Amino acid sequence: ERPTFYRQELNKTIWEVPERYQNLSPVGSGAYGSVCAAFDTKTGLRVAVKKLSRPFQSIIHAKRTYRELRLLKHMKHENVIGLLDVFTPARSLEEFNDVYLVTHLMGADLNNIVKCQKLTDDHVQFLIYQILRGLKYIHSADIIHRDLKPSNLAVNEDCELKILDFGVATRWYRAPEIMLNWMHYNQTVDIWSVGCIMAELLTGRTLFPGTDHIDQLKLILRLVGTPGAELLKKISSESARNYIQSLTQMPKMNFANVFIGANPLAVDLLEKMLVLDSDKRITAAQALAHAYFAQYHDPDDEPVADPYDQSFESRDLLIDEWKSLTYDEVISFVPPP
Ligand SMILES: C=CC(=O)Nc1ccc2c(Nc3cc[nH]n3)nc(-c3ccccc3)nc2c1
Ligand SMILES: CCCCCCCCO[C@@H]1O[C@H](CO)[C@@H](O)[C@H](O)[C@H]1O
Repeated sequence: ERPTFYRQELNKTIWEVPERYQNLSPVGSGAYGSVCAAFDTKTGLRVAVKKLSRPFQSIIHAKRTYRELRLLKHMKHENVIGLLDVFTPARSLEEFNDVYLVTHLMGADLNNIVKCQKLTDDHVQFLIYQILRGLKYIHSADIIHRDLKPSNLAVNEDCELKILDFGVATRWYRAPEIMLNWMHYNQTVDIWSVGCIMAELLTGRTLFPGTDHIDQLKLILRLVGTPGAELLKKISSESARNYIQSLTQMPKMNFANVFIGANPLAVDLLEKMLVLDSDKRITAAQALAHAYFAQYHDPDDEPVADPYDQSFESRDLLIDEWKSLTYDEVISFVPPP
C-alpha cells in the first residue's frame, strides 16, 4: 500500500520521494525549504515538490509546519493554491522527520503577464474576476491574506489564475491601516490590494510606488484624500488623531480624471475598492456582482469554503505534539479528484 520511494541528492540534501514523481529539477530554495519541479506520472501533471526545511527544529518551526499543512489541506478552489499530495518517507510517527508538499507547477506570476504594459480591459476583467473569486472563498473561511501582490498571483498559459501564499516592493500593495500597524484588520485589506493591482494592470504603472514607508502613505493620501469626519470618529489613537488633525486637508481625487480612457465601470469599481475607510470598501462577494464583471459573473459557481478551525493558533504545545498533529494530517490526506 505504501508507495515505493527513491533517493536522490538534489539541493545538497538527499530527497526521498515516491517513484511517481520523476525528473526532479531544483527551482528554488530559501529558509522555508527547497522546491523541485517534477513530472507526476500518475496524473500526467507538471508539479512543484517542496521539501520543508527543519520542519520540527523548534516549537515555532513545528507550529508553522502544522499551520502550513492545515491551510493547504483546507484550500479547495480553482483560484487558490491547493495540495495535490503530501508525503513522508517515514513509516511511523517515531521516524517522522521530513515533510514534502506537492502542488501544480506554476510557470509565471502576474508580473510576467503584464511586464509594465497595459492589459486590455477584457483581460483585466478576467484576471480581477478570478482574484475576487478566490478571495470570496478565502474570506468565507475567515482568513485574511494580508500580502496580496502580483508575485503572489500565479497565471498559466490559459490565463487561469491562482492566489498563492508565497512568491517590486511588497509595500506598494498594502492597505494604509497595515502600513500604520492598526492591528484589527478588515478582510477588505485584501480588497485594497486588489484595487492597487487592478489600477496597475489598466495603466501599466504602479499606483502607489512609495520609496519608503512614509512615502507610501503620502502617495496614498494624495489619491484618496485625508481622513473625513466620519473616519476620524473611529480613530482611538491619540497620536494618530493629532497628527491627522495637523495635516492640511486634501480632497479625494476624481478617479475618472485619474484613470483616463478607462472603462467607466472599471473606474467605478476602483472607487469602491480604494476607499480610505476600510468599513466602506466593497467586499469580494459584492465586487463579483458589480457590472464590470457581467461577462464572467455566475452566482451558481462562486463557491465558499467549509468552516476553517483555527483554534490551534491560540495553543502553546510541545514540539512532539505539533509533530504528532502534523503526522495525523499527513496520514489523513485524500488527494483531489
Ligand atoms: C517566506 C517564505 C516563502 O517565501 N516560502 C515559499 C517560497 C516559495 C515557494 C514555492 N515556490 C515555487 C516555485 C515554483 N513553484 N513553487 N513553492 C511552494 C510550494 C510548493 C509545493 C507545495 C506548496 C508550496 N512553497 C513556497 C514557499
Ligand atoms: C493619515 C492616515 C490615515 C489612514 C486611515 C486608514 C483607515 C482604515 O479604516 C479603518 O480600518 C480599521 C480596521 O483596521 C477599522 O477598525 C476602522 O473602523 C476603519 O475605519
